[PDB]
Amino acid sequence: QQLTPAQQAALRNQQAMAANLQARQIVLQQSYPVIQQVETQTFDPANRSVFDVTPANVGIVKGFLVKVTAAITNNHATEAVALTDFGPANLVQRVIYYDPDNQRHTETSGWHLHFVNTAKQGAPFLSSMVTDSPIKYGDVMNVIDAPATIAAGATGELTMYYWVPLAYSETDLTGAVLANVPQSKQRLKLEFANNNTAFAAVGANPLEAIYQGAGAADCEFEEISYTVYQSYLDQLPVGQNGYILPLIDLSTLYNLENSAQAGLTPNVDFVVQYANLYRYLSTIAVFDNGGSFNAGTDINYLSQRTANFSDTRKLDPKTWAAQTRRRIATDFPKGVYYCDNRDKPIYTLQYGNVGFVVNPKTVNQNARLLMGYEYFTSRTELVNA
Amino acid sequence: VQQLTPAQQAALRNQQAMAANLQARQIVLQQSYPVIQQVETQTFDPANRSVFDVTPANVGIVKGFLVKVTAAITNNHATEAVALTDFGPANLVQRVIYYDPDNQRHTETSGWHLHFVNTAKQGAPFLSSMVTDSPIKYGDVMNVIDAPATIAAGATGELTMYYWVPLAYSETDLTGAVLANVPQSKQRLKLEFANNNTAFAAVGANPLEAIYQGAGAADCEFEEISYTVYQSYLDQLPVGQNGYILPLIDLSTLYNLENSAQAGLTPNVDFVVQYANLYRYLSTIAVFDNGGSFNAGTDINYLSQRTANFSDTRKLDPKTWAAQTRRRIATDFPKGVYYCDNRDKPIYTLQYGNVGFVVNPKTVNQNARLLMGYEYFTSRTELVNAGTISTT
Amino acid sequence: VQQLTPAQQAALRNQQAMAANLQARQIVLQQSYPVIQQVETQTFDPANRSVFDVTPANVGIVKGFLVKVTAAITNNHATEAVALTDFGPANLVQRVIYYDPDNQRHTETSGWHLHFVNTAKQGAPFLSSMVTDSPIKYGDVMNVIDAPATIAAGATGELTMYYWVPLAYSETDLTGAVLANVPQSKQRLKLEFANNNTAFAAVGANPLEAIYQGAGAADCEFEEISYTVYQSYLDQLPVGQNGYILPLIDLSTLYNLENSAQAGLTPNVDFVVQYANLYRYLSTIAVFDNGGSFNAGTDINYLSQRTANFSDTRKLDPKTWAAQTRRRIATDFPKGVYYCDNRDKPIYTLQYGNVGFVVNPKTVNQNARLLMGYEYFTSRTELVNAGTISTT
Repeated sequence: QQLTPAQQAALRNQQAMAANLQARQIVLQQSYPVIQQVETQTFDPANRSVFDVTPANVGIVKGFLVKVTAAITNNHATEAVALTDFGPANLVQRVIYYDPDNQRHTETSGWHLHFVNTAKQGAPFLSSMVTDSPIKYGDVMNVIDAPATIAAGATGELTMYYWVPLAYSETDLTGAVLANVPQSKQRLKLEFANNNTAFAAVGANPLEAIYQGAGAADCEFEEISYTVYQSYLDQLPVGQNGYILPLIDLSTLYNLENSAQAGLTPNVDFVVQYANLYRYLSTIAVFDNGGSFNAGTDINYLSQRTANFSDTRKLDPKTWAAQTRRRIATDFPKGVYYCDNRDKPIYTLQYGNVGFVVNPKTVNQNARLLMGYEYFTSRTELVNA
Repeated sequence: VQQLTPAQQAALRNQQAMAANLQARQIVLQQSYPVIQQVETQTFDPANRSVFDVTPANVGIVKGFLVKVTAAITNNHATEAVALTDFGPANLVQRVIYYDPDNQRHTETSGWHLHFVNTAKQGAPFLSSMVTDSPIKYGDVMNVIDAPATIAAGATGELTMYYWVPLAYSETDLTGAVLANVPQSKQRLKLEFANNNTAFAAVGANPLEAIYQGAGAADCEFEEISYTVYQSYLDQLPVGQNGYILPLIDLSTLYNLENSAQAGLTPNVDFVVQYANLYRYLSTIAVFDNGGSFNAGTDINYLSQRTANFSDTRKLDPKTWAAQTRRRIATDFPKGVYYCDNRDKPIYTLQYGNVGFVVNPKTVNQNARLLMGYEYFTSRTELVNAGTISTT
Repeated sequence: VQQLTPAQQAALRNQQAMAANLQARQIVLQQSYPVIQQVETQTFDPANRSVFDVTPANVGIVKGFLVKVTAAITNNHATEAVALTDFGPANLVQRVIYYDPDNQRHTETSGWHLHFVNTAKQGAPFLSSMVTDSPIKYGDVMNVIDAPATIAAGATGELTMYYWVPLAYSETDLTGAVLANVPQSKQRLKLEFANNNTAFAAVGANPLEAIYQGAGAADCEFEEISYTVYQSYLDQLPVGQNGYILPLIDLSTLYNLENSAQAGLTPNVDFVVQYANLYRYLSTIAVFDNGGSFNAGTDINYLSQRTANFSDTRKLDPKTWAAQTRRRIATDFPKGVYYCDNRDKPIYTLQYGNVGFVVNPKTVNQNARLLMGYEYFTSRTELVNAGTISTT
């Protein structure tokens, strides 16, 4: 019945998809998950702030849990400093991962990675929820913690955790990587905060800082420590040809990346086009209004729009926030906007160019949108019809 | 490559058996009707008695019991107050034991362990009221689980606690449920309540089993305690050409909670509590009673689960261990209480001590010990003939 | 008539298999060429890091690793000195763990236990220089294993320590060796070094894991530590009509060292540490850490190894026990360290705890415990699926 090149390829993917899923299911059922420490180091960022960690080459790697602790001292004679909106999420400035073939996966900021960790959890990442329980549950272990203020002459202790994903989730191995069978070494690069990035003076932009206040100039880290734990699957199932492996899962990249866009003007639609071919699962837009971060009051509306000028969700800021409250049970910090496209990823070539839109009500000097994306990127095929 | 693997399934066999079990379970859930019914209420003074044997009704398939406990505590001290211990009202029931119609025991554990499992299964502090910014007045309106933070000298405090004693694993998984329609032989739900000797701890005394601790403890007493047991079961069971359509695997499997105590800890040395064979351990709770002191991980180097030959499958520092727990219950368990979820892949050794729970302590005080709590499945016959806990 | 006997050999069988294995081993030893090669060197400050994962080269049959460790220790105290503990430089490495290309662990033990086994295998203090009356100037010329007896206030001492991490049992017995030519999958040699928190013990503190102890300990610190790992392997493996001629039993057997800790000792009562089944225990080391005090047998009534049916096979007073050790290493191990050689007839229970190591203490201080160290062979598959240590 004269199936076309398109039809045949499609057909030979439907079987590919099924084979992949089955392989994934078998790997998950037969292998056993392991999480083990890879490396720990304690240092003063005044000495060194960039570290290249070398993960162990074993089985299928799903991701890394990075524990970061720090001690900060405010030696100002009289003034305190207070946490910025991102606070300890800025202990790590940037994270970059390269697999055994030296293919780069995620490359983004600590704050963006943290917001995605929260979005994926459905609540502030590793937080302790407050309840009326008389039994003493609560913030017992201070998993993620930082003092609200550090007074002149005081030293505060902070703890922060980041999950650097390779696999999309515990059950979806899309994006996972791969030492079964040796052979191909990296790299998990961690770029930490230092005295220059962590402390912002009054009036300075707090975006990348941990603390801001009149005592900023005299604040110093005493030390930072990190411990990287690698999560992977061991005892990979073997069948007939060798390892039973989800080939599509392992040849797909699940990455986070961020960028900055400028050119905003009052009451005009600022459109950030989605960079085609990627399957965008989520989008985070931070309106850094010249160092000011506002709770929606500087925005008329936000939206996702496709090439016909047709908006799929043009919403006022509070209604946009309402959708996010359904996703993470609370609001992201001032000026941070989130958009979930997990079930139907934004994918140009499926419906023309798409763009993320912000129509600002007020635009200060040096205003810009910091965009954070979560996406899958796959093998691209072209056909002759 | 902790070992035996997925060959445990090849061994049970009766893919036909499982297929049937599961189909029958679904028919029962679809056809029967859920009922929650009061079976007994009683008010008493702990000075006279504190152990009661409740007799459940023998009807349909029993899933579990919801036990409501209320109490009034009077601090008769002249000038000193007392304050809630970390477990507080969770210690209103000291122990629970359930015997089915065939004289087989299921759960036998402490009230606090039962409560922590209730929390683990809910995914949040059991029957708690979450705080939100809602302007609509939702909140702690009904004081479902409640206890005064302190009871001042001369004051009387009112407490309310609830426990769910499970037979069935969940509302949709009847593994562990009990068929009680079939024999006149009685069930036994034994409850041992707190009393004037266990509920109050003097300053400096171990608060593990107490509800309140403080300078006025010696003069605290129960005015009275009351309990109401509600039985949850399925009625109107579906019948077929065989008769009753029943999940035979579900009903021949025991879902139990059990506790134990282990001692012999030494600074910087791995303390290993072996898991027994034949049991499929779904969760493990380890409480580090460091000689009466309960610390937030500062007295521990790391915790882990280890298989003899491979090494550790999750050797983690205390905070990272706590991080995994935060993903399960959205908060931390009380100080010194550590949880481990193995629900998707239950610890199942086939040989005794193949699988151990590890705690390497940083500091060990006098009379230190680990109080273990387990959730497991078992083949009722295997527990009858081939089972211990406890690795010395 | 400790029991099962020489029927253990009838059971393995492959008299054809063993005959072949041994022949293949001899061909490999005869045809291949031994190589010792540096794989990694590193210098660091313990204040920043002390745990390293060394990646061995995947070539031929790996026999073991020679680890050279050098360190400079500065006593910054104003006026107090420190002196070597009994283990001294043997504590420069706190722990070692080796994982083969198949993710299977072999040795997982302490630096001091590894060192004592190195000594037991050599038949004299490992890499030591024996003193003789020779007028020719042989002697401690090269300071192979060396450490200042004391480091005075304000002084800096230089130390050198060597450890042999074995995979193969010996240069002629390849049991336990690892074939690393065959997979791109990496080996892992994990080393945890002493740090400023473990190397120095204050007067009155437990010196077990420390290098120096004394009044100036609080102000001692590492200037730096350096290590160099040398890998010993066989290259140019012989090929036949099959391909590689290899001793399959040797390469499928694990030769491991492991340690454990046991507590619960009471004056004049037999303290028994059970041996696990499946493992063929070649040697046992028991260190009586009597609450931080290490005595030369005066706190012990007797030691023994005991078998169900016969009684003890060697219940001996401490001096007579030490006499047997003098025949093995030509001297005594340090105070409180006891050795037992079972190389010719390895302890092999088939049932867990059939055999135990016994210590009947004369005096027991607070926080007393026995730190056990074992050398054993195992069938790599048996350790994977059926193994624990330790009967409490």
